[PDB]
Amino acid sequence: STGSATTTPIDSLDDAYITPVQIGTPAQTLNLDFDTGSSDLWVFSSETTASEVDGQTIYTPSKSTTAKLLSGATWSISYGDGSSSSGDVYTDTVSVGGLTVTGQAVESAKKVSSSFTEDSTIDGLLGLAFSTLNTVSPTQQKTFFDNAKASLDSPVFTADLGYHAPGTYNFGFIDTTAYTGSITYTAVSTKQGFWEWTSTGYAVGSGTFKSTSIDGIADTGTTLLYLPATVVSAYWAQVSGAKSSSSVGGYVFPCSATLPSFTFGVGSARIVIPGDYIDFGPISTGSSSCFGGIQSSAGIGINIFGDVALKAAFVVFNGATTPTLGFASK
Repeated sequence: STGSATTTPIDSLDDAYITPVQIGTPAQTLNLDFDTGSSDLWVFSSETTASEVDGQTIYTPSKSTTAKLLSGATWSISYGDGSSSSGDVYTDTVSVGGLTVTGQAVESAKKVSSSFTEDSTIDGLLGLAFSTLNTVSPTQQKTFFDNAKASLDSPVFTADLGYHAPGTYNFGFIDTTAYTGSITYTAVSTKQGFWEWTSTGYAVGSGTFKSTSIDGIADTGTTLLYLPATVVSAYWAQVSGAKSSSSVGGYVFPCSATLPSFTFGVGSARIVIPGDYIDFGPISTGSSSCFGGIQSSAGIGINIFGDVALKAAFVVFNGATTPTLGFASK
């Protein structure tokens, strides 16, 4: 089997991407944030505290003939940005882009934090990291990908995120028309439950490539690119007037600037992030101070190849017995 679904930015800054997902019978379609940095499929639901719902589409298990309460199971998750959600669990049929899993754990939110309530465009998350991170207790549950894997033509999914445009998540096949040149594969460590890999270095604009190992995670659920302070300082030093602002919470730059590209290494290959991808616009409406798309990972504890990086590439998440990550230009 295979699946193929279009993923669409939620706003003009590509802050996140939503992908339609069919849950239950008859289908209830919810727009979920596919997140390669977590491992819970959770949804706004008929059980979500009413004051914490503001425009989202909800999953109503009582209207699904295939929903079954997973008795005794609860979940609770906290994300890197400080947001959180929790609730109980149903199993139900879940389909993505024509690919169907029966018996998928669908985690129903009783509570969500303010950032979720305030984002009316995101109806939940679909985690695509390793199932060892799943938060369901007392019986840990498998991700949609883990459950689908045996049925898939090939045990892979791919992320092809757009810059200010729709893109695609494919399951079970590699679309050889979706990228240019060749795909370069690189080793993955699952030791922390993430798609964790080591970049071979970086360049700023037309500068020379610096060979240096940068361990980090491929995380479609994080907006920006978070790298070591040394790397980030080297980048922003090439932008006149750029500075780190503790009041704003990261590097800002004059909106009149032209940003240089940023290149990262994948083995001997190079992925180039155009300067425009690194512009996250005015810090507040009407401001001439703009927020940078490359920020320091210092104090996160991990480097994160978020959407800013991933959208510059066609990315293969290979879930074979020995997992790997592939990157191609596009």
